[PDB]
Amino acid sequence: MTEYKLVVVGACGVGKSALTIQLIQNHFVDEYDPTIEDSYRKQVVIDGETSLLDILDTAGQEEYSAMRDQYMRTGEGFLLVFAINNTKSFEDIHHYREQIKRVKDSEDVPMVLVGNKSDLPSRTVDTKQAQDLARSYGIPFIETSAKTRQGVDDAFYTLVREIRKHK
Ligand SMILES: *CCC(=O)N1CC2(CC(n3nc(-c4ccccc4)c(-c4c(Cl)c(C)cc5[nH]ncc45)c3C)C2)C1
Ligand SMILES: Nc1nc2c(ncn2[C@@H]2O[C@H](COP(=O)(O)OP(=O)(O)O)[C@@H](O)[C@H]2O)c(=O)[nH]1
Ligand SMILES: [Mg+2]
Repeated sequence: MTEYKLVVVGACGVGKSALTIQLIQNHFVDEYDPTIEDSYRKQVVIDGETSLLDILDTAGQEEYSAMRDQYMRTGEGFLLVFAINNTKSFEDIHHYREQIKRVKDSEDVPMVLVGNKSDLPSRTVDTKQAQDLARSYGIPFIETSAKTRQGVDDAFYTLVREIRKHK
């Protein structure tokens, strides 16, 4: 059984925890302590291959550390999450992508851009803007809602597919 180390990154409040919990416990969490950073495991079947997903839901301090570089370097694929109603969270994506490229020492790291909270009517980031950004990066873009489950399996499964292509 192949194991894939996935990491969920993005600003505070974009839905990193709710997305991870929807995949693991099949339930929408309306609150989850922003300081809890943990890894969650799930056995899935993607394209006939049984796989173990080991997902790191980043949280805690918004600060630089060499220790965090070391464990972020272990990730094989990264979900760059923003919320469709938070322009600042979209403007932060470049920052997360470049920090990941820095620790992986590569310009080619498996990533997926994720536009979360797709169920809300308060949109500030146009879908075409997110598609444009994903195209400029050469990565897939998935619209998700941790509330309704829209795109949740797609975001993680697409990331596993990106890793398979890299490997
Ligand atoms: C509200 C709590 C929450 O959900 N958080 C997510 C977050 C921001 C995450 N984070 N911030 C940094 C960072 C901070 C300052 C300078 C540079 C980076 C990182 C980070 C990343 Cl993405 C990499 C690849 C390497 C690294 N080394 N130190 C920090 C850092 C992260 C994950 C935590 C608070
Ligand atoms: N409506 C809606 N709210 C979401 C969604 N995902 C997360 N939230 C809410 O946004 C807030 C932040 O979510 P959370 O998972 O804690 O964000 P994190 O800081 O990135 O881990 C919580 O109140 C969540 O319930 C979503 O897809 N739709
Ligand atoms: Mg969280």
